[PDB]
Amino acid sequence: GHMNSFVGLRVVAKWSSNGYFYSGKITRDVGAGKYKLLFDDGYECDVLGKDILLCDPIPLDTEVTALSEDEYFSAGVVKGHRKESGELYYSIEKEGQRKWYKRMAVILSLEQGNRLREQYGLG
Amino acid sequence: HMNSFVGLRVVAKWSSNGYFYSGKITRDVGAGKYKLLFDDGYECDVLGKDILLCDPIPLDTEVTALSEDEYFSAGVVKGHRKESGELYYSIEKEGQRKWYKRMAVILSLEQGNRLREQYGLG
Ligand SMILES: CC(C)(C)NCCCNC(=O)c1cccc(C(F)(F)F)c1
Repeated sequence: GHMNSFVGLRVVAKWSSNGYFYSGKITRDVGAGKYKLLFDDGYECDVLGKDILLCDPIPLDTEVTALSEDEYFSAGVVKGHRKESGELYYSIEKEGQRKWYKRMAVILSLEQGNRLREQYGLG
Repeated sequence: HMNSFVGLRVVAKWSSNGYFYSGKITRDVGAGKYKLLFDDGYECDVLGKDILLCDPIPLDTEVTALSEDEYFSAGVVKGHRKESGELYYSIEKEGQRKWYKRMAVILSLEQGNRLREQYGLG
């Protein structure tokens, strides 16, 4: 049947308006460097392969941004990841304190995502 | 006598066929538009009719609760509480209740259309 392809892979992919990379999954390999991306909020749009990071999970010791109520730019460092009942969580350290976050709350600024492009950029 | 909703939390639709997502009004732009900061950091202008001035989402509202690989899971708001300054909703689905963080509780296109009359800023 279907041969494994990039379809169905979980990734973090760049949002053009603000340059941040958000958790999502590739739903279609459209061709010519374009992909259809389903972000974890249910929104789907086209994203270029150069703007997709093949991170599932984001690796240890990565600088990331962790969303929480009324906080949009909280930088932290990945210190672990675990699955709790089919859901990925990240352990994020900030100034010697740790909180566990669901996958979709962990995003990357442009600068944070660029640190991962060489190793993890799709195309 | 004047009301200004800048700084207040809302649930709002930014794309023509989109869901309504948790956010905050950051500016009254004019022409029936407001600048919206969604909880994920995306900021854009939104028509007032697509903004629901709800915080918290009311008891017994039909909602959609996000979780990994769950995009359409409908449920009903049955309670809410703050844990360390963060709102969580108790969501009932098929007679069982689970707690979800605010940003994960969204309204489908139709679920939001249905509150526009009472809570919409149109
Ligand atoms: C930029 C982007 C298209 C992803 N969102 C647009 C603004 C509305 N979405 C949210 O506020 C939201 C809610 C829950 C989860 C997430 C996600 F980060 F996981 F995608 C996002």
